[PDB]
Amino acid sequence: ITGTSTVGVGRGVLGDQKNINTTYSTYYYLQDNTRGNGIFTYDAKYRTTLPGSLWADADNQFFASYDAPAVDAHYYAGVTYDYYKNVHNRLSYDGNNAAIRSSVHYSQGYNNAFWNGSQMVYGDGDGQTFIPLSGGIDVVAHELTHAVTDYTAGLIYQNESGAINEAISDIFGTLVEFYANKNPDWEIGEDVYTPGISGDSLRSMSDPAKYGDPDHYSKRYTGTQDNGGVHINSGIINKAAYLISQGGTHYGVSVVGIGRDKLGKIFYRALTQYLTPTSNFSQLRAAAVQSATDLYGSTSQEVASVKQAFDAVGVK
Ligand SMILES: CC[C@H](C)[C@H](N)C(=O)N[C@@H](CCCC[NH3+])C(=O)O
Ligand SMILES: [Ca+2]
Ligand SMILES: [Ca+2]
Ligand SMILES: [Ca+2]
Ligand SMILES: [Zn+2]
Repeated sequence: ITGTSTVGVGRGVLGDQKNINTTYSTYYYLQDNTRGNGIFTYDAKYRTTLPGSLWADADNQFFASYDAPAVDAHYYAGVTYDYYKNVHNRLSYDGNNAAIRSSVHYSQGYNNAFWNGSQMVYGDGDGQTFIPLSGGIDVVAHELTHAVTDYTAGLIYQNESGAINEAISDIFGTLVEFYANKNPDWEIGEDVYTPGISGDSLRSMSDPAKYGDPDHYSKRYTGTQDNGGVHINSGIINKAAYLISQGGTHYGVSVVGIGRDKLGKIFYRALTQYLTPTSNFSQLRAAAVQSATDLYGSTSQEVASVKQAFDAVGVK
């Protein structure tokens, strides 16, 4: 909508107060004009018609329970835009400041979130498995990173390329969580998963097997469930990424960690310069080796650690 840029205040899903960029024209809308061609947040009103209505508020105060998922979807999309711009010199998901659109209150009791090819979509959860899923910065950044991947490598959402697609969303969703720096971790979705259970998450990058996901190529899923295991086999790549950043010894293979910034540069380069729609795990290793060689040199520690990490998870 056409109007003047404003600053509202509200509370997110976990009860934290934050300022949000709005636009005033009769109502205050969740329209952030400060980032690219805008960040726009919509109310799906418990239905599945998308996007729904651009979020309108009478007084620019967003403290209602019903407001919270919108506050977080809007705010965390801004954090994720800032990460890509500040850390990787990428302007929105398409690299040309595309508008970032999110809908909250999707369906009833919907225990998931997704990128639909055009926008982000967040369920409210059923209050047992999940609370509103935009409450997790790693969840928001994971979904927006699907848009980045779709515009760049274009990894097909099935089998190994799909598992890479999912791992890249977990890797950057985690790196965005560290960028914002509010008790960040290497776990996925801990802030919105199982409110009645302390300390768990949907997936773990540090130990995928904690939640039954494979942490070695020899344990890869080869059936048809989950588009050939895209959320399962991601654990093999998430473990490799965790080892490149943090180091460790896994199945007797030692990896020297090179830290999160270098992990992010190597994988952002692989995603944007080397991976293709059909890349498999072996081709990801080659892409990450070539990216680290470009950035640091063929005989660098960073290249050595990339090879060490893929060797540790059984990817040749
Ligand atoms: C990043 C977390 C987000 C929920 C994402 N869409 C996801 O990983 N979803 C998978 C896990 C199950 C979600 C709850 N039913 C999925 O299999 O869709
Ligand atoms: Ca209000
Ligand atoms: Ca996390
Ligand atoms: Ca929990
Ligand atoms: Zn995903």
